[PDB]
Amino acid sequence: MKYMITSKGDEKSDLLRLNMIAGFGEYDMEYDDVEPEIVISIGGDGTFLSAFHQYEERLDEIAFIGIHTGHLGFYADWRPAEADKLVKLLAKGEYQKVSYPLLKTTVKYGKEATYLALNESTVKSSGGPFVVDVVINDIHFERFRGDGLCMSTPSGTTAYNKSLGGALMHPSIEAMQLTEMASINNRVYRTIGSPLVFPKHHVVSLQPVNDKDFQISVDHLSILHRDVQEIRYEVSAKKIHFARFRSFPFWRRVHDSFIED
Amino acid sequence: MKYMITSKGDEKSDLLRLNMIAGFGEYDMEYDDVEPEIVISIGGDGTFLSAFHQYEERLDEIAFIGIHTGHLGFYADWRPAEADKLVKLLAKGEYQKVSYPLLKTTVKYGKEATYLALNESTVKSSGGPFVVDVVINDIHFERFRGDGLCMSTPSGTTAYNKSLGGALMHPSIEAMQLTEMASINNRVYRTIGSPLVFPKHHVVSLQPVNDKDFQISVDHLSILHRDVQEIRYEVSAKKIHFARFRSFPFWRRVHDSFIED
Amino acid sequence: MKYMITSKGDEKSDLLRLNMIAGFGEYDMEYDDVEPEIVISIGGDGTFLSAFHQYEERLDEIAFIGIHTGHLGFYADWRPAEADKLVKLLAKGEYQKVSYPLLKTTVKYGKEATYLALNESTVKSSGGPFVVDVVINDIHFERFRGDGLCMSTPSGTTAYNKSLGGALMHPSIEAMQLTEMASINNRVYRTIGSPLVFPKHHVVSLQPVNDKDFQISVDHLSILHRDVQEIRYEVSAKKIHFARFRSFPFWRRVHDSFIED
Amino acid sequence: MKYMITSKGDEKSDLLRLNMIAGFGEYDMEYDDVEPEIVISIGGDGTFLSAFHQYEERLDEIAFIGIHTGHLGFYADWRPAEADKLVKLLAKGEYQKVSYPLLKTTVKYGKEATYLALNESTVKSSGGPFVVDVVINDIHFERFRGDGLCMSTPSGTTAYNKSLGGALMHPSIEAMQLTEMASINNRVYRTIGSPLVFPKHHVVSLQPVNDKDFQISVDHLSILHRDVQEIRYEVSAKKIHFARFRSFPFWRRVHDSFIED
Ligand SMILES: Nc1ncnc2c1nc(Br)n2CCCCBr
Ligand SMILES: Nc1ncnc2c1nc(Br)n2CCCCBr
Ligand SMILES: Nc1ncnc2c1nc(Br)n2CCCCBr
Ligand SMILES: Nc1ncnc2c1nc(Br)n2CCCCBr
Repeated sequence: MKYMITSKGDEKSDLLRLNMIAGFGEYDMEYDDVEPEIVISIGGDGTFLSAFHQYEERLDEIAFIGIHTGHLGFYADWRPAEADKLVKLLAKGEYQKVSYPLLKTTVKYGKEATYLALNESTVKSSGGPFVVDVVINDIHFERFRGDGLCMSTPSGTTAYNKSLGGALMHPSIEAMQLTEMASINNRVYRTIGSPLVFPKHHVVSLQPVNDKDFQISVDHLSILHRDVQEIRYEVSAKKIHFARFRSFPFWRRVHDSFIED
Repeated sequence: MKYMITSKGDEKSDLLRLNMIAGFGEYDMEYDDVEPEIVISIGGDGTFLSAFHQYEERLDEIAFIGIHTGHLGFYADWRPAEADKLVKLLAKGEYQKVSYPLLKTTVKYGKEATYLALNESTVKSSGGPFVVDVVINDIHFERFRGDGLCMSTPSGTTAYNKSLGGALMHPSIEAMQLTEMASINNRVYRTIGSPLVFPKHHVVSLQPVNDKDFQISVDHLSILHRDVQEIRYEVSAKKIHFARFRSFPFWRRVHDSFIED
Repeated sequence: MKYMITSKGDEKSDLLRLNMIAGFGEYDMEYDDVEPEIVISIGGDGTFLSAFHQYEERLDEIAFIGIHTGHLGFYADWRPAEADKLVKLLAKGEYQKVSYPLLKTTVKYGKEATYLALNESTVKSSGGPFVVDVVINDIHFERFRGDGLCMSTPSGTTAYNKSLGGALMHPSIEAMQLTEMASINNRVYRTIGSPLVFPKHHVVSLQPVNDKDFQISVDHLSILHRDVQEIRYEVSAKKIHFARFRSFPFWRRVHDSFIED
Repeated sequence: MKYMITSKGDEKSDLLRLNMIAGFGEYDMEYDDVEPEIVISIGGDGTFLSAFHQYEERLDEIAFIGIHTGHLGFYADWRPAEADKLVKLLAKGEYQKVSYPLLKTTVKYGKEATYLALNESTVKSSGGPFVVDVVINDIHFERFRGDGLCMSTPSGTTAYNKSLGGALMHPSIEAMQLTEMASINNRVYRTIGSPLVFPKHHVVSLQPVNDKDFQISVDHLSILHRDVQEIRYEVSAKKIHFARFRSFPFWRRVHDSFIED
């Protein structure tokens, strides 16, 4: 089986990578970073995001797995002391897989650009104010005036979505959640305020009102897009597959990351 | 087909009820409040809650429908001017049905009591403080100290769940959402703070820490339960069936109820 | 100088009290609980609240001081190991005093009752819903429909006021803060939502709309008042005087109580 | 008495300006934009901010007044129909003045820059993450990791400060309020979360942790500052003086702007 390993780049993560490579060398496993089948991230959830985004074209062929060299992450949720136990059961195979839904983000121009997000996708204003019309299934819902909006995946609800008052939902719920950023609500302007959770096949469209330029963000990426006609949010048809070798529940992961561990 | 009609009790709702009854009299429809098949609520969502709770034993045999004599409700979402058009297509039949998930609430004693909620179920403290341990799938999640907790259905997220900062989710998502009420978070006490959305078959259990008495609430009902051993929350296996005769989306209903109409 | 000591009642707080009494016995200090001049609370902020409320008629004659036998409190903010150092400088005198503003709460009937609050005063509903009209300086401000309201002192902003999203203000600011409890905001009902901070001489009046019965709360007290005509909130003309023997800033106290210590 | 008038620039605001100028021409009033004594803003609160900032060197010599050609503003709080009545009582004089506190913002480099804010001052991150240490009266309070912070004046609490969950305080309270922007709070990172209200002479200092570049904002201004050593917040010694010719309470202004009018 083909495999590759991504490291954060510091001292402990590079040394743990060369130890797993030497450990994989004692099995029929080829190190291939072009067309792998198991992608291992050593470092943190940020190191996991980069590993996901550089192989997002082969998502239905990869089983991801995360190793945190620092504090517990939600994707890098396996301690470095479990690496030598990890390489064996990965080499034998016969493991199980769990899948998390993804978020498709479409941007139209006066061309079209499609992105895939594991955590969330963000839209801010480029300098001046931020005003957009929110369309839900071709039905105008609200005129949002604030700092920006955030559409997050279920697994991304623990990330920047949480800091915006959003709710935490289990990654088995194939849905997406929209949150607001310092919305202006007065006697003339009105926003819903509450976060919105949309099921599959529900299309949330953002449409400009004046400025056609927005700082559009996808996970770690953040690019200023010019002359935007509409931004289209919906649950992606593609999923990310995790290699399941143990029982680490999602509410378990939330407990250790925010309550204490 | 058997039918019955519930009225709020005021002047306009009782007169609209006797007009539909006389309208149903021109078809093969029997007024039966014991074992109906179509239950019509005239008044508001509160009038709808009472109609749902007095027929919750026959939920898989009833198709509900709501008529609001006041402002737009989320279950009573049909104007009184559409009553004479409503009685016809209900009498002919051949309509469609939509189903919303429900919330089962189990209470154990040192006996057992099971309830069904359309909006939300609430747990408060009886006089003194409120302290409970939160268990998610037999895993202790947090020690909550505050005013209380609220577990709401998807359709109930627009109700009291919204006032507690909770998120609004589409009623097609078979799930439940837990929110907090003025939780105490200091350097020693710690709550998650964010709302939690649980999928089906996920059991959220509340367990006492000192006082075994709590003001347990289910929709409009609110009863003080004594010597409670645990409170068990989970998505109910039963659904509520609505008679669908027109296209009134859920995000449509949210727009007219909180943005403007 | 006359003095008295209040204890929480457990083992360590009663033993620390008898040690200070024996320590005070080596000076010209009389133990007098009728007309004291120094009131010492051993236990926590709750033990401090009881000591304040049983001597609220002599507030301009008492210098309070708090000793926490448990975690750091905001009024009981002196460790038990500093008791033997505390009794000396209190016996000699020549210390300094700091004063915190208080909250006067007036309730009218169809009689009148006036209370004094150190933390906050709370108004809830007795069974049914909670609807009141909010009057600010004889000007109607809003029709509040929710669970209740909370008017807190500056020193009380770290208490239940904090759990309701309210702001923390330094106790030198002679003011009061109003917060909301799960307010209903739709297309017809509208509340301000944000907390409100009122200066001195500003009178906030609550007026019923249907039910004239409310669960009125003052610090630990919580009494159901019948046939209430209006509730009147304003900054009290009386202050609580603390015995200052060391430098423990307020933002210091907030840091150790919510960040870490 | 010397005077000048600022207009938003559109059709109705320029025509109302030339009518007041012709109205002032019937009195002993000289139009002087260099060293005025009465500054009139025609348009909105944004038009008022520009008028305040271009005369902030002569704040103790100017009495400001605002005329809103659109919806009710908090500084432009006088309808255009009251202009001809406004010019007379301003020409006669013998009016009264009210003063609102201001916010001094100091920025040090490895030089120094001092700004004055009428609404709020904002600190964001330049590209990457935002991490600062919060110092209150030379005491480290917290390590803030989020989108940014906002320190607002009392009159500015109704502006961007309100959108961040902050409290609304009366402009007679000489203080300042700090709010957070999507703070990250986990098991290792910890922020206070609640807004903080600081009295006069209280110095809140922000200190970098990695990036020394921040998008610093003062009212409408927003400038990227390089190699910042610390940002210093405190209540300014200077006040802004309003020309009081009528009774328009602050809670009055809040009611008409957020409840309804
Ligand atoms: N879903 C997430 N939950 C919690 N923390 C997250 C998440 N995504 C990212 Br990126 N982080 C921070 C990465 C840690 C530094 Br390598
Ligand atoms: N899910 C709900 N969304 C909105 N309003 C609601 C809901 N449930 C109830 Br009860 N109300 C108030 C009933 C109106 C007075 Br008849
Ligand atoms: N202002 C307050 N800040 C923080 N905690 C408080 C406050 N008032 C009270 Br009561 N508590 C709890 C008392 C501890 C158990 Br003896
Ligand atoms: N303190 C403030 N309260 C409310 N609205 C405000 C405030 N400051 C400004 Br700028 N705006 C918007 C200006 C309107 C467009 Br000319």
